[PDB]
Amino acid sequence: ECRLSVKFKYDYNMEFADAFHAQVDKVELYVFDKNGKYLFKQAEEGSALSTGNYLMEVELPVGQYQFMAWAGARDSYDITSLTPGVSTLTDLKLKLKREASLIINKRMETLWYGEVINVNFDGTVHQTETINLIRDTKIVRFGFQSYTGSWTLDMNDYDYEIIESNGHLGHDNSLLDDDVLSFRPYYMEQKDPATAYVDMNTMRLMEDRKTRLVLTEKASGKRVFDINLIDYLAMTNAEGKNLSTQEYLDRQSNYHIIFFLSESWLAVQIVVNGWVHRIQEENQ
Repeated sequence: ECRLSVKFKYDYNMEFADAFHAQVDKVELYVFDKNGKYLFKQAEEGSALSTGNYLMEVELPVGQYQFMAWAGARDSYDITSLTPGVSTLTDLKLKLKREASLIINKRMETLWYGEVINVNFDGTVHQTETINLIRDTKIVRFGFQSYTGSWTLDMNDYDYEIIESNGHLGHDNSLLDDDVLSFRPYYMEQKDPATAYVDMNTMRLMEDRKTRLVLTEKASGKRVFDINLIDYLAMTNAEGKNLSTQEYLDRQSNYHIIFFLSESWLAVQIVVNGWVHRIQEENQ
């Protein structure tokens, strides 16, 4: 007669505060048993989640379970379909959809990973479990300007890519083996050459990856800029906070980076969300 409820939170962000009700409009809870065998999933989405008091009511027999979730997953992603009593956690995988070209140029609906929890429900009390959500999709606005302003960098001369094989996530949120994808702008603006920017997005930024930002000249097809974005972000100060690289990468999901370049396409300095950082030539 007692009921088991699930609370979802999204406080693992740079505001260190829960933004679930404000940002997450779909949760899908996966339930596995004592043995790690899949039992079912349960999806809810829409206005219910926005109240500030959303709880998911989960009908479950007395017993021990593991829960995890994916939140926000809609048309951009294929999540494997599991068979009750047959499949286990390691069967659950999420893959960003791509065509043969391996180019992604759409803005994906924001994706959150719900960490795995052990749940022991004996039916004697009303109980609420909490799912903790980690943002996996990362939005970046890039600007490119002359450091001395002695030449005008024109942003429509080039193509822009973020290159990584981060499009296949396991049940533990780890990057599975996958093809390397080319993430390219979903929006570009050069109204004021000083205003000018491209908006891009990618999947998880990992401290142990070497995710690349690559610019290619339309005219020649020559690559003019090729940097390790993870490394450029690691060199920074996590926006003044006391964070490990991975924690900053997980917590922050909007990155507005201006590159101030030499005439020879060397980054002299970058500005990441307002923070100025000199790039040491040896680490360019």
